[PDB]
Amino acid sequence: QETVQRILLEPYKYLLQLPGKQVRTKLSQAFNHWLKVPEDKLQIIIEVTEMLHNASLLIDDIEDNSKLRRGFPVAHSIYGIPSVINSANYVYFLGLEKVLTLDHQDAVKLFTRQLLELHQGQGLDIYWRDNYTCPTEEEYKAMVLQKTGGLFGLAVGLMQLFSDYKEDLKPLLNTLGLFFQIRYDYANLHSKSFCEDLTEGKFSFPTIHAIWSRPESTQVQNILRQRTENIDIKKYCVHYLEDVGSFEYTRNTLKELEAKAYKQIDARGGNPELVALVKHLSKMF
Amino acid sequence: QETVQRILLEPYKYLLQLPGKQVRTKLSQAFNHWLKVPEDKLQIIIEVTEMLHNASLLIDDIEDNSKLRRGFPVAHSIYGIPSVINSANYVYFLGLEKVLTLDHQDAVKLFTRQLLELHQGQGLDIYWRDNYTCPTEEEYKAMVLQKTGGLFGLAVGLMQLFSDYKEDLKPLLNTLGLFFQIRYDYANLHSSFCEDLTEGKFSFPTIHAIWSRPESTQVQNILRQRTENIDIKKYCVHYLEDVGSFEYTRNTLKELEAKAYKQIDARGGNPELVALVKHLSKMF
Amino acid sequence: QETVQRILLEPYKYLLQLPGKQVRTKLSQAFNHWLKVPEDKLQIIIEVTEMLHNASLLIDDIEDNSKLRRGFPVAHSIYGIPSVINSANYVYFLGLEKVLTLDHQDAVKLFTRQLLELHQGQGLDIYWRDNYTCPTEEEYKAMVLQKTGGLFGLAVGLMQLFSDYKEDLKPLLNTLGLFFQIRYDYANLHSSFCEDLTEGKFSFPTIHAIWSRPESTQVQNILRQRTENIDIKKYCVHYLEDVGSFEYTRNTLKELEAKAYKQIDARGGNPELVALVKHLSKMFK
Amino acid sequence: QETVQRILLEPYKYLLQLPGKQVRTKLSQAFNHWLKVPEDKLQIIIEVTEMLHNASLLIDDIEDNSKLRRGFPVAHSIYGIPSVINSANYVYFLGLEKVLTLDHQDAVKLFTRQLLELHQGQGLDIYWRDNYTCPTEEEYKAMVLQKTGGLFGLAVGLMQLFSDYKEDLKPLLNTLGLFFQIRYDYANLHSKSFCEDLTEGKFSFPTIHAIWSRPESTQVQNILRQRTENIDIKKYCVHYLEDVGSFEYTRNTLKELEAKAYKQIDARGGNPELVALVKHLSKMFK
Amino acid sequence: ETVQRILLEPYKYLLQLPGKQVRTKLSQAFNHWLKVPEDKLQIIIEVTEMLHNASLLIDDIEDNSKLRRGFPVAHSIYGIPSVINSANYVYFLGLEKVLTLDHQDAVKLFTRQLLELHQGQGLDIYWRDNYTCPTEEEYKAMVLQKTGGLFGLAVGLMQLFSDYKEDLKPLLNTLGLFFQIRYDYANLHSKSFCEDLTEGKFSFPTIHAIWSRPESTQVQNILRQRTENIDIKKYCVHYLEDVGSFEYTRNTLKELEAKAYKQIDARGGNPELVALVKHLSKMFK
Amino acid sequence: ETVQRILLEPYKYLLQLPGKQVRTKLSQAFNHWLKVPEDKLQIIIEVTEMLHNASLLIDDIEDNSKLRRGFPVAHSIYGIPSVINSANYVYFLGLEKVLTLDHQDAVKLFTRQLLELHQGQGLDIYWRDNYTCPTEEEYKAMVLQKTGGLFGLAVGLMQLFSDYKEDLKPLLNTLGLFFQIRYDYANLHSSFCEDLTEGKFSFPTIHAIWSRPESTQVQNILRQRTENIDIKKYCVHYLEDVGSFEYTRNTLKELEAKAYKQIDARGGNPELVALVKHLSKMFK
Repeated sequence: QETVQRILLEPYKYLLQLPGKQVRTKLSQAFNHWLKVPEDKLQIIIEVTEMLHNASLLIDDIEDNSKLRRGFPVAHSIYGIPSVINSANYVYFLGLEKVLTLDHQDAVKLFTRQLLELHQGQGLDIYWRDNYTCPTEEEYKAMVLQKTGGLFGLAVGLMQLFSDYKEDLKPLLNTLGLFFQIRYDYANLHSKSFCEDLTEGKFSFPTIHAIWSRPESTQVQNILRQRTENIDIKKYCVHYLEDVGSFEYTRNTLKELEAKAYKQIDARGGNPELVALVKHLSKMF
Repeated sequence: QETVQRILLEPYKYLLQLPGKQVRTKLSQAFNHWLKVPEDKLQIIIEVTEMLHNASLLIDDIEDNSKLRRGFPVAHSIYGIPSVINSANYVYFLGLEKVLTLDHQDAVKLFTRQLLELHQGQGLDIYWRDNYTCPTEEEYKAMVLQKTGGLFGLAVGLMQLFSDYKEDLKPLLNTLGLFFQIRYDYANLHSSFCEDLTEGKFSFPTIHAIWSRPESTQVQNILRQRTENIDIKKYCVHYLEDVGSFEYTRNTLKELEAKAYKQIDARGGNPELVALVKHLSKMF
Repeated sequence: QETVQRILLEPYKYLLQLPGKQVRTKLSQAFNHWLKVPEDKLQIIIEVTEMLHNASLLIDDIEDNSKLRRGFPVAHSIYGIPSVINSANYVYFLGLEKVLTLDHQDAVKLFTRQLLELHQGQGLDIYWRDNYTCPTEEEYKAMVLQKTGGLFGLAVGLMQLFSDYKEDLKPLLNTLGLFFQIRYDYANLHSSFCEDLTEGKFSFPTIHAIWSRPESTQVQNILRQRTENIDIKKYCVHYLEDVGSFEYTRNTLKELEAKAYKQIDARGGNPELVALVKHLSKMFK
Repeated sequence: QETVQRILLEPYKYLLQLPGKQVRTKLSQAFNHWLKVPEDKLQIIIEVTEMLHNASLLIDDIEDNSKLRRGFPVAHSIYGIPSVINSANYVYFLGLEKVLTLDHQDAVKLFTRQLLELHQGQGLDIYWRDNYTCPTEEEYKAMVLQKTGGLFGLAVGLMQLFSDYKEDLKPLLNTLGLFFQIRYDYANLHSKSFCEDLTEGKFSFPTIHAIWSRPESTQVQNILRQRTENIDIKKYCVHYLEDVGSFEYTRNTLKELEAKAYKQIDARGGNPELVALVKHLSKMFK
Repeated sequence: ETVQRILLEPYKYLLQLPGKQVRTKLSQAFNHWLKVPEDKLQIIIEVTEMLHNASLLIDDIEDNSKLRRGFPVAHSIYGIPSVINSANYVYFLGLEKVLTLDHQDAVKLFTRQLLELHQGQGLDIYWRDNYTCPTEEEYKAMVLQKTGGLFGLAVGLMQLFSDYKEDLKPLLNTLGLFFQIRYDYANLHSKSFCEDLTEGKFSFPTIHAIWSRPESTQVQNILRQRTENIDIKKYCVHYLEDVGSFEYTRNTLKELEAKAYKQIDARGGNPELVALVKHLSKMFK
Repeated sequence: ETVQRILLEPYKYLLQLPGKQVRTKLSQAFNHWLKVPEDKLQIIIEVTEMLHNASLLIDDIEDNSKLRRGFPVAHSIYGIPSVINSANYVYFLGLEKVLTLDHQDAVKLFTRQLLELHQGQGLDIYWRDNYTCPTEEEYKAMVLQKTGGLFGLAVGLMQLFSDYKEDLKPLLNTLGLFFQIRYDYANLHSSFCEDLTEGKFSFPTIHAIWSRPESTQVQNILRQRTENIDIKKYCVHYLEDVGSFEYTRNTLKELEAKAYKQIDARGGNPELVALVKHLSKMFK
């Protein structure tokens, strides 16, 4: 009856009907100050990144084994892993269907490069966590550029095809990608819904700092390894991170990162919409 | 990229390193009697189907909640579900990268149409099983054309882009697509025992029994248990034999094999392909 | 030593000792305002409804697979299923022994029809739940008249055999039977916690959400799990509320409460019975 | 439609489609040699005793916790416990509806007296097994008469209401009730579905003899307590009963009961159809 | 190079936690009579600190404590295998150090006292795990082994190097009792609160209450639950107060303080030592 | 003195179970050279039985074992707090006995060895619980501590009372390795594969981890601590394909040969060689 399209996407629409997710759209419209894409073409870019992003979120909640998203049951907690995995993979390819409409020969070439960049990120993020091998500050920064720069580059990259603007923004995109992950990492451990990263066992920016700062100690890995829901251990864990100064080390990097963005944002000629956003996200750093 | 790639594909390489499962290539390789694609470009096409097909198995073992493949632990049984999903997702896009080498404008268009058909099939297959809604013979045949015909069509379609053979083979592909599924469906319940009865899947024979005896709910209630108990599996098969679903499945397969030869003959005759059907048909 | 009677009824006497709300007895004693039964025959009849009722509770706590009843461990959690099933089945026939004392030619004929009606109720309730086929609002209401109407109809029916009151009470009985089940359905999902979602049964609030939102399958997927998980359980209650199933239940109850008063007036009025309806209804207002 | 009856009766119909011995029917037709009931009422009684009997098996499979009946999966292994428990309780009352027929005042009274008798039987059998207290031979014989004599009494009891035959059959029924149960006890331990009574943990006639014959020993109770599915343990259990002579004791008891049956059958005037049936069952211990 | 650090990482964790060095304050005050050389005394104090701290690691598994001094328990972070082994290593590290004394009898004494120490803790565990409460005399008697063990070892070893020949065994016992009975009172008289009731151990107040009401079974029923539930614990203190166990403990604490002063006088007087008791004695009143 | 009953209950439980006291057989066998006085030898033999069995109570808690010598573990019956304390008690009961030797060096020697032993069990635990695998070199070196602790202690004490003055430490170390690696091989080859569920690093698993570095399959199966037979069955198959079982055997034969050569240099000991010949029949 062709309603099959409806049935398959209930898990996908479930995540959309959930609150939040404001940032993805703001960057695409804020970067448009330079790129200035046509309203017709721009709508395509926004719609596709919205799809890909949410689709990746369905997968990431299984990979992280998250129990709650935006305060609601994870999609697969209601529909089950088979239905969620398939629905997300379907959304992926629905995106490629839309990208082909861009009508640009290079849309497919760029779409492939960025998705592979993204999956190598989530691939490393999983390899380190699931093989209990801690990454250095150096590697972590590098895979984050893949993981979160993947969806950024796709949106700004696609826009670049239709713009007469030829100067390169890859440096600003990188700095923003890091600013986002490290901010989300910092907020995750600082302010139910308490230290969600400690239960998932992931290596966040502060936990990575504590692990190398105290080589003689083996406490942070033994707590991360437990994937504990126990608050008292988490409470102690946050205390330790404060004692070793891991929160102080992150802020100074964020403040350091924040500077590069303004310096880089000014050098491209300025975008008032974008500066307002950085000042905003940074108030909690 | 700098060996980052090795780590990511360990689960994928595990499934290849496992014995068997070489048929997908044999059918595509036999069709080259008609299509006659270039050897260089064809290696690209054959390589992609191996990648996509094997990658698709990594996912199907998570969906079917299968334990063990070809007598070995399921991929995620060793590496864990997060690691397996990403490697399989990674291989897909690695495939698309490979297709782009074809340099043919329409290769990407075809890759999309077929991959979407493949997911709707697997989607229906999952929806029915996990929402406990049994499909009719019409839908089941129809989803098999999507589910298993999807990756077939991808390979034959890509070959057809480079082939002078202009006559249409799509009717044979569907007829063949069904022949696989109904045979594997029959062999699974008729001969590590009754893997379909434990997974709770709707196979061709169980679908017949459910509709032949409307007053009964025995097969619906046994599939629902996802039972490993042998007595139920042993009884379940006995019931299917008494209700005549095995005769109906057999008669369908024998009918299907016939249509294939007739369709093969209108294409001018193909010795390599006919031998394979004769081979697969020995199961009944 | 003829002490065998003790052993046989030990699971039954256990459940009887637990405190309860004698809702059935109260309704029966209130209908005597019209029926005006002799005290002796009424004493026999009331004793029979108590036995039959409790016997069915022992059986239903196995079927609805309850963890506890009236806040205490379930009967079979202590004595084991074989002993309880036999104890309950035994009490049934002890009832038939008691009914024969009534001496009325039709007493047995009525007792058979009512038990045959009752089992079709508990039977359909199980058929739907265990074959995962949801009933329509119409189908549900009809089985409720059988399931809970069974002991009501039996108690008032036996009373009428000895009464000069000839006017018809079946409509009031139906209106009340629905009032009780649908109230219990609402109270369970609206106030350890939410036992109906874990047993997987279809109650009136869940049934409304299933037909009101046909595109969705969240309520069937949450019911299917038979989850003791609170986060999913809490989410489900929220979903039922947003879709308005709780409002629809309330408005349905109010329709019945009205019909009950109107029907009571047509039968000449009953202060004890109206007081009881006014009372139970204070909980959904 | 009113076809709900089908849906509610699916587990009951599953048990009927299975092969059996029809022995419940075979005696009823044989006892009719004296009673000579009209075909109309006899067909009703035959319908009722079949229902009650089969319904009780669905329940007996749950209480005994059996995992196989006549070689097929038990009723509740396929349909689930709730669906079977309700279906079984239903057939009971469907029976009472049917018994209401015959237009006899005493038919219901007899139906109750007997059904109450049967439940007191199954109750003792459960109390002993679940409280691990083995009954004495005298006690065991007594509850078996309730357990299986309960439903015998119902079929032959109802027939007598409509028969001019006034002579007494309770002594013959008792002797026959014992012969059946003690025969099933012997056959079960003497032949998948191997030695099913040992895993269910039941007290059989042979197992009860060994328990009292060797008081110092605690072996038969330790095997019953495990409820083992292990064949090797059961094979040993069979051996012990043989060394202690429980199987010999059962045979001599069966041989005596068979004899009492012939003498009692003759005292009622002789029954050619019935003796053929008894002579047949006796080949299993001779 | 040397794996000694890895093996003792749990032990170093426990040292870093805040605790009153009660053992060192008393042991160092007794030197007023013994007049031990600074060289030998430094070693003696070092061993007793080691043994005590290791003993706390083991007692945290045996007592099954949740946390200590407000921090996660030692094995709560490193796991039982790592902690138990790390602790036993510290034991033998003590034996190595005792051998440094160069005095022949140190090892004989170190064995006698360590064996006495384990015989105490053996009884303490057995009574608690068999749900059998000991008599007050039995409790006092094992306390002298369990906690008297390290006093005697610290004072005993010092005496090998002291010319003071008079007997200090009576005073040492008086203090050993004074401490344990003080900790017992403080635990129930008052952030982790009444940890002793959840661990289920027999303290001096509960031992009084259990025998004072022989007909009573209330304190045993709370001890068996090993509950973290606060309402039970708050009630439990209330019962002990009505039965007068807190008055009894105080009167005993007040009496021992007296016995200490009288006994300290016979040893000629020690200002540092008496000052300490006056201080610790402030806990009642 | 009745407390001694309560305190020694888990110790006595473990002592009562039948096992071939292999440690004791050597201690009695090395006496062919040492020729200790009968009175002093009885004490030394007595001390090793306590220390050995006492430590077994503790290792059953650390290795999270479920069975020891085929019976329930001590703490399964008496509870871990009660068992841990009883074991700690036996140690000091051991220390008490050594003093009866009346020899000045007994305690110095007893301390050195117990410290060596705990560094072993400590390293063994650090690796398993912090998920870092040791090299063959590291593994060999710590094993000499773990099992070499009591050998060195028993033979060391005898030599204090013995006229044999020449050096046996090289032979002792060679024997220490041979035992552990034998028990390691036997554990994964012939109540099934207890070493895989405990997650410990044994000699064969250690070889597979370094021989195939690009692979991470054995580390992921050890991490799971799975009781699953299918995963364990596969793991033995994998260890076999990489030849870790061949490398272990060749190592054992390498050790067996060194053992005979070292005994020959000491002048010969018939009791000892028969013992190695017997234990070595295990890989042939």
